[PDB]
Amino acid sequence: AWKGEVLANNEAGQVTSIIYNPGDVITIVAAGWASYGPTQKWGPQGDREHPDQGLICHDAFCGALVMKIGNSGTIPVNTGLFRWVAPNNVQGAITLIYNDVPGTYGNNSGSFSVNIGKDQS
Amino acid sequence: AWKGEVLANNEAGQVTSIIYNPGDVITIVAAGWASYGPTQKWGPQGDREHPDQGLICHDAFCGALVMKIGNSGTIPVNTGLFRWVAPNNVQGAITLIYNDVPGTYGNNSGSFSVNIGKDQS
Amino acid sequence: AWKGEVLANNEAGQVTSIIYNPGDVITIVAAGWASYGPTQKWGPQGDREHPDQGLICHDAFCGALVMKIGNSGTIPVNTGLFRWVAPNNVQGAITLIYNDVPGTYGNNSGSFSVNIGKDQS
Amino acid sequence: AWKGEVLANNEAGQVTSIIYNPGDVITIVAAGWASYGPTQKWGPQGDREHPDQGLICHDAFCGALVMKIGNSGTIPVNTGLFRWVAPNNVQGAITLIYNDVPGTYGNNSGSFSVNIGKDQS
Ligand SMILES: [Ca+2]
Ligand SMILES: [Ca+2]
Ligand SMILES: [Ca+2]
Ligand SMILES: [Ca+2]
Repeated sequence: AWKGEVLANNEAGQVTSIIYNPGDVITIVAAGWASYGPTQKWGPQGDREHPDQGLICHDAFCGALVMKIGNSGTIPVNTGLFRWVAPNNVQGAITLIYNDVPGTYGNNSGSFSVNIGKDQS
Repeated sequence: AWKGEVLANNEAGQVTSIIYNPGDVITIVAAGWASYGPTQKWGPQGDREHPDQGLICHDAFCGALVMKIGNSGTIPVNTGLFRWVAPNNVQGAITLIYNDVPGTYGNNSGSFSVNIGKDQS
Repeated sequence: AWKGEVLANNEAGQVTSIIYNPGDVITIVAAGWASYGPTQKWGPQGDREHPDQGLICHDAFCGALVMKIGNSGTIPVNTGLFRWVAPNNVQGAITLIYNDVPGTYGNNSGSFSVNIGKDQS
Repeated sequence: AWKGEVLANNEAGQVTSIIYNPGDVITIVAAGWASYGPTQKWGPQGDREHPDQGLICHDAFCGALVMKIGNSGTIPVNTGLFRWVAPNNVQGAITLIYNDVPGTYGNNSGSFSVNIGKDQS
């Protein structure tokens, strides 16, 4: 299992120790408070009122937690995933990333604390 | 395992099928959007800017998800719990509840979708 | 989880730290060598050639590992149980017992090493 | 998870659907009766009285269940493995095999029924 922090201003994302392999079932729980610029902060589902202006993940709100598995496209994580299996052909290291517009991470603040484990399968 | 919705306006809380027994390890993931009255909605961590005016759980924000186990006091759940063990002497059915002030649930809206499972132990 | 030895000559059985609760899923693996009297020894499935002359469990061979859950009747364990759920209304402490005829345990020898854990549910 | 039979006369072994990956925790439970030639049958720990005359696994008795993971050497399974982690650098498909001397499998009989699952990690 892995536990760590994902900083909102880390555009490259936070690599974890988790390698997702075919057939794996995983659980993720994410908590905490972060911002994509404003003084306000949002949880790992992000800001439901803010328009998408070029987010790295168009399937989650700005300020949400997302991930990549190997070199997949971004996949929403939000508050977490319960006993989840990846789409076919998706495998490799899990990288966690705050959802913002590329080039605009410098004014971000806060972080999410995230646990990831593999479940029985 | 249990999956279901917890309505923000349900003051009695949502009983689940999960009975927490001594030694159990559990995982909860909660998602969604709810309000304790305002037109805005918040995720399962609630509204970090709103003062506590007599919440059923003083250890979580207004609008957060909390629980009771048997007839315990309220315990914060927020976005979820990862491979969690209860305090000594806490056991019984898990009831999930939206954190608001007693008597003020009528103007609440939305709900959280919640998964709960028992982990290996 | 519990790990321990079950002595072949222990007529009362070996109490474990595992309380089986409704809905629990458990796994048991048992290993080792024991005898109900002869110089030979047998593994946890017992002696497939020996007649049942009044065994505590008529659904397993003499010399097999069996169990009780609370005050249930005996249930075969043999080499183990994989992600197993008990019958309806069966619950309580797990006691492991070598299968022999009551009153005839004094000439028994050896033991089984046994792991028991609860699985995800 | 995988469930299947491992025939005692199958010299090449039984390939399973389980690919053991770095960091995986697995559980195996094996049951049943088989023989390496004699009319008698033994359980998955094999025959503790028979000399090793060139077995594929010198760390288990003749007639025991063993495995390979990818192209590893043989590893004893016996009655099973509880929440087990492989040695460093061992990975790949799990193949289950009856322990006998190469070239002598033709007079073998019976089989073991085996479950393998991945555990939480
Ligand atoms: Ca920004
Ligand atoms: Ca309200
Ligand atoms: Ca005896
Ligand atoms: Ca043979």
